[PDB]
Amino acid sequence: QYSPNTQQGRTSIVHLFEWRWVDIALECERYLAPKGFGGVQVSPPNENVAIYNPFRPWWERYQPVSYKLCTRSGNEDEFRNMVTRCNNVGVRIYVDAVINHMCGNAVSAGTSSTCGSYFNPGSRDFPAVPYSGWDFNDGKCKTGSGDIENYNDATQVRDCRLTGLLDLALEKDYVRSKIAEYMNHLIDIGVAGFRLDASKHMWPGDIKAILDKLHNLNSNWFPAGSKPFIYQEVIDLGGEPIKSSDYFGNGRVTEFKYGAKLGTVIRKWNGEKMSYLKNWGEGWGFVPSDRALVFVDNHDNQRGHGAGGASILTFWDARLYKMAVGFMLAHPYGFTRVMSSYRWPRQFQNGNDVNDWVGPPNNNGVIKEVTINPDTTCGNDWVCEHRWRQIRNMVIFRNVVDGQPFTNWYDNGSNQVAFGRGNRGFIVFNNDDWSFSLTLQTGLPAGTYCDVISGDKINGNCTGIKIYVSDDGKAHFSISNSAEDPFIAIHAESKL
Ligand SMILES: C[C@H]1O[C@H](O[C@H]2[C@H](O)[C@@H](O)[C@@H](OC[C@H]3O[C@@H](O)[C@H](O)[C@@H](O)[C@@H]3O)O[C@@H]2CO)[C@H](O)[C@@H](O)[C@@H]1N[C@H]1C=C(CO)[C@@H](O)[C@H](O)[C@H]1O
Ligand SMILES: *[C@@H]1O[C@H](CO)[C@@H](O)[C@H](O)[C@H]1NC(C)=O
Ligand SMILES: [Ca+2]
Ligand SMILES: [Cl-]
Repeated sequence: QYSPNTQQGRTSIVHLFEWRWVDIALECERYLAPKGFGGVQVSPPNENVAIYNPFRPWWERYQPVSYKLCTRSGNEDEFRNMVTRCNNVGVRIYVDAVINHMCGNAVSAGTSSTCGSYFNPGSRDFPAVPYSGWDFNDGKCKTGSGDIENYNDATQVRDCRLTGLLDLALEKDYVRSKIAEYMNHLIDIGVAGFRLDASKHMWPGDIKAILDKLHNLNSNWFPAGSKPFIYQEVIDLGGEPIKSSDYFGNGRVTEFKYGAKLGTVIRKWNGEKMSYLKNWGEGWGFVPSDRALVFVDNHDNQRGHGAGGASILTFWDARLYKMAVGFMLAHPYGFTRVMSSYRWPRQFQNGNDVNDWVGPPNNNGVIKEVTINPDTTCGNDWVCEHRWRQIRNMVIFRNVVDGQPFTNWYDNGSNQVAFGRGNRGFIVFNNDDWSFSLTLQTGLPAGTYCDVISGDKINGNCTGIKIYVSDDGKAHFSISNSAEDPFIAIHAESKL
């Protein structure tokens, strides 16, 4: 459960948040595969509640109605088409599995679902699965409201409703079997793994029982005995009785402390400085690297919805965001996930975004297609951070330096640091309010290297900054605190 199952040499997955299956299929072939991306995390592919008030919010997708592969992203045929085309190009698909609950208990009964399925929350009836009152934890939860009221009580966190969402009785073999039936349908289709949504709200033992019911990956694309990659979303910033280490026996876990701390350091909040990143990793109290799924921001905290708070960096903070993603992709700790979002009209009031519910770009509720501009950026309000030169080139950087050790660290005791990955790559950062001009040991073989942040290596020439490494591995770096991107990265494959 701990191996990504990506093609050898591809080290990152990208979250194409709210994308349509047809657009992802095209993206696998025209961009992801050629640029070395390992895989894609897709939004929940199962039928969800169609919410009109507010108008089709992104979060309606986390309120399951059935396990039919029928959503605003497409139907089952389009989904299977996407998985097949992506796999044939070496790009894996990871499914966001919402298995802890069904929709909100206060949702009106009827057929306001993305596939017309009938459901009645009030009487606990979901005939399309089917589930009945016997399949929920209503009689097991002990809070007066029936919802989770206190995260200091590890029991109610698991047996009660997360903000009203009907909680499935995951201890019952019947329920475990319906969930496995759903996941095995996907595995046999060709998915390589899953993001287990709201894992903190499920007992580690119940999750394991479900995982034991899973098939090995489809033998038409994966070697015999391959097990699906599992990463569990468990928000553990300390201070709570539930620890992410309790879930190590099932697979990897999301390390939310990662983005939170990187954000405060790069923003230079309360005395924090980049020189402190010298021992970044377990040294900061993070989970073991081989159990970590890291990221700068996720679909939740980029809109102030999960954990991370005000320190989280997003595409809105473009300049600092590229630097944070750059550091993440160059550093050896964990398995990296790149975020890819859409723009929404943020409207802050008393420090809060009242439009944090806004769903993906659409026309009368129909999600807009991802259009590609002549300069390779996206239109129709899709941000496509994974297509930004600075981010795309660092995804390649991680591939090139994969396996290389963290070495040749340098820092000015403030916010100017640098380090290399074996003799395959080197990166320099300047986050101080003054210029950086120094000769450093890179550990790289002599030659002329193209800086992959400012430009590209276009066969024989660099479109941006060029770095010259001498015979002893030394090279001069000059970065003004006024540079568009205050950092430089060079690697074995950007050499001339
Ligand atoms: C939306 C997510 O809500 C829940 O997350 C909790 C988190 O578990 C809890 O610890 C706390 O963390 C914030 C932070 O606040 C500080 O004041 C404390 O000092 C820290 O110790 C504390 O960690 O609050 C958040 C927000 O309620 C769920 O646990 C998490 O699973 C939810 N995210 C996923 C689930 C659903 C439901 O299907 C989706 O809506 C969402 O898109 C998923 O990512
Ligand atoms: C680099 O570009 C110049 C023109 O700007 C050209 O003269 C030269 O041949 C190019 N180098 C290679 C290796 O193609
Ligand atoms: Ca639960
Ligand atoms: Cl996540």
